[PDB]
Amino acid sequence: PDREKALELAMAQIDKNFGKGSVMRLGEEVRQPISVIPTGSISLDVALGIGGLPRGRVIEIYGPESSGKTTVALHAVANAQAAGGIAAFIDAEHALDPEYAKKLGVDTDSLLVSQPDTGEQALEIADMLVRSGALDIIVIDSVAALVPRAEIEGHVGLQARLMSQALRKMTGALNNSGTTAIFINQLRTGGKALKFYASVRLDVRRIETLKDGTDAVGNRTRVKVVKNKVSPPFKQAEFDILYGQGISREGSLIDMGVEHGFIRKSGSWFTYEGEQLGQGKENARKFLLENTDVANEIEKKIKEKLGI
Ligand SMILES: Nc1ncnc2c1ncn2[C@H]1C[C@H](O)[C@@H](COP(=O)(O)OP(=O)(O)OP(=O)(O)O)O1
Repeated sequence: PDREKALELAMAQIDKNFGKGSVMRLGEEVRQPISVIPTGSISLDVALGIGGLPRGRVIEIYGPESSGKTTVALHAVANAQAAGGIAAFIDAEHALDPEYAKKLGVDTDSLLVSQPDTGEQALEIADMLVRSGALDIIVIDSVAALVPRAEIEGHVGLQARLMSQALRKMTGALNNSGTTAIFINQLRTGGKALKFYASVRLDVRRIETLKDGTDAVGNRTRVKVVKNKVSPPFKQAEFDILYGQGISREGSLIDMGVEHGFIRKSGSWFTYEGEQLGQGKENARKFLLENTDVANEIEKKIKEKLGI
């Protein structure tokens, strides 16, 4: 009996008994499902190992206030609509700002918003909305907002039960309807289930503010995919979020362009194929915000260096 020859046997046996990736080898680069929703963050896309948030799965995005979570989600919503999709936003926080949303790429006019009254209602109308197999993506702002019917009237019970049940009924559905479900989870609750239901769990934290000059613009966010059942987990990804513009695609190409030698630094003087872009990230960002085919080439070049 041979070791490696006997590991892959059982290993492939466990998958056939529980799932596609119930046992992964962190090293694996394996990729054969595609159908992903770009998050608008290149580093994060590769970080997920499949280019984007899978489709037909529940996804958790947790983190503290002002971390970027909602932005990633809104970003997901855009790329989703852009390629002819329908997005439903079950709001229970009442924090959404259409101005900022549209400025990210979302089609607000055609965005379905619902402001459930009870937490049970939200999960009902959210499931109901999914079962119609028409939605591409659906985001539920605030797991913590989904408060049980009571407590809004006369320790005494549980909410994590409300979540459980809802997920159990809903998991099946969105799975064979190809509708991705983003659950915003702002905190540092009843998610004692979503942790096992989710096939992908994102951990967003605001690494540090972006100097820029006098005052600041946006922040630098770090996302650690602690759970990923489609690809190998524990991957990380950083990216900039300008305040008022959202995630910076441009800023992605650099942080990413240098980690792969496509762009070079001649002493805080970024350059590509001979010609230079500027002196200092913020400056080389602008350079790319003007010439787009130059970026379209670098962007094109990195999607070729890795899974596509
Ligand atoms: N209304 C807005 N106007 C301008 N900039 C905004 C606005 N809302 C958010 N931003 C920018 C700056 C914020 O630091 C950044 C992150 O936004 P947000 O999507 O609010 O992150 P988040 O999901 O961690 O926060 P929250 O837990 O409140 O949902 O987006």
